[PDB]
Amino acid sequence: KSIFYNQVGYLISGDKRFWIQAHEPQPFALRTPEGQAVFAGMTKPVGGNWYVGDFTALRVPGTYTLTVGTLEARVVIHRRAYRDVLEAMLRFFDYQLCGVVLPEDEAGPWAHGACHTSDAKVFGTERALACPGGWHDAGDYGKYTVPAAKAVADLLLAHEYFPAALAHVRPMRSVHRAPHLPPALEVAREEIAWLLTMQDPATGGVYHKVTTPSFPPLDTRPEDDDAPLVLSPISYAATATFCAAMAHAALVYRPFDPALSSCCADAARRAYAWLGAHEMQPFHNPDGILTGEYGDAELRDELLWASCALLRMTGDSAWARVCEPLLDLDLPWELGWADVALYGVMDYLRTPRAAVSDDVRNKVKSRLLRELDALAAMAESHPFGIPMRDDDFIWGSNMVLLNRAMAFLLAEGVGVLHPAAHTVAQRAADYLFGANPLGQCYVTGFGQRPVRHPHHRPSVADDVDHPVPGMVVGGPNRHLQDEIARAQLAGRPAMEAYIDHQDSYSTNEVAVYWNSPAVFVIAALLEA
Ligand SMILES: [Ca+2]
Ligand SMILES: [Ca+2]
Ligand SMILES: [Zn+2]
Repeated sequence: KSIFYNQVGYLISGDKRFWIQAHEPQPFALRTPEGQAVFAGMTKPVGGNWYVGDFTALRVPGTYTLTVGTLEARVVIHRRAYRDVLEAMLRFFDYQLCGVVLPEDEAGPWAHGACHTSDAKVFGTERALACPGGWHDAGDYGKYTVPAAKAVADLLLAHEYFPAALAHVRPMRSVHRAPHLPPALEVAREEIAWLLTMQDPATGGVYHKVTTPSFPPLDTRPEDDDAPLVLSPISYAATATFCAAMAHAALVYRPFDPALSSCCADAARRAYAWLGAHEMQPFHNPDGILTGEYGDAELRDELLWASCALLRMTGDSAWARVCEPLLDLDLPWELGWADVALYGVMDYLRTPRAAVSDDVRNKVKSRLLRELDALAAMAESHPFGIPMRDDDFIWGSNMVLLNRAMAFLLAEGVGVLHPAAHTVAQRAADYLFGANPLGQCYVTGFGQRPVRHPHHRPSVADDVDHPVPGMVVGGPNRHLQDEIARAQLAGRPAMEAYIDHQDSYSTNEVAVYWNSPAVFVIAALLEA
């Protein structure tokens, strides 16, 4: 028996919900710490085990004691409830920084020295080049181009959608170059910078990843990882995904860093030149390389995104000839890392409408709305109001949820205003912060049941008891895709297929592209 709620808190002007397992309505009260009832209501069935208590009408800020039946809970209402968790979600990218000293005054207990500072050998050859900076991808120390592109795209979109909300947030500012950019762009730049080093000059092609041949033990501190670095071969996926991220960066950084902006635009055009002279061949790990593959068989949604990004970057109507036939395809319109068509949809919809066929544009917006309707229909049959169903609870189910909430919010910028856009965004935050069958807050160092044991090298390696805060875990994975999950979570419903265990990498790992949609969604909720 337990009350299920958003354990970070609620916005004064936001919807306020709690969940309980019950088979009957039942009264509830919210109280000041001294015990005085301030709000009273009745619970409502959402089926089957689940009942819901709505306390949206309570607009007074403060800490409240929520009581229903014989259960009690600590509830926080604040005009800016999600500020701290937002900062921490953004600061995570700075905690992931490679090849740069993280001082104790910024990083606290999780401070460390500049790691992976050696040059990397181009696979097969005897050449070696520096690819320093950027982010450790996930629980490991690999730096992969494809998932990196999603991470930067999300942070750039977050800045240009919700700059005011991100302004209240502070990164590891002293680690970064001065003058200091807005928090989202400041963080994203390190990664845009690492990444420009990943492009082969005299080809324009981009190396798929820079990793050690295999994973170090879960014990390895960032700077005890002294295995040689290798650059896996140039891939179509990495090149096209690089092209779209750089063309995106070229636009956004224009008023902040003209030199970076111009450098990214030229890098994007060179990458697209490579795509036109090469074959859409899926990446596979070369022999001897055992790290994260980030493979993918479909590369048309990558070409789509790369084409639409250059369409918006240039405003040149000539790009629409390439983009629009690709937008017709029955590709899933998703937000990566493998299926990136929706990013292309967004750059095309945000392109000035004069440089674009208005007939195709209406079809694209019509398909987007119909989808949003499909996601809305899922949300209204789910007890927790999230656009999910059992089969969606796969590896990184939290990202699946966050991307879908992001899709509702992105669409508001292109004239597609779905009525459920903001309740879904709130329900997504609630679920992520504890409103789920496990009562589990899926972010490290937050809520009343925080993630304690993430599959995260620096968190496992250190003698620090608490993990790096602000890390969003993958979430419930029905496919039980690691030994711990198999032995422990067999036969439980999809939403309970999670264990806070450090060896459960398929349910409890972190990722740079799992934090990036979280930053977008939380920044959306903060900006009213
Ligand atoms: Ca793809
Ligand atoms: Ca620790
Ligand atoms: Zn490193």
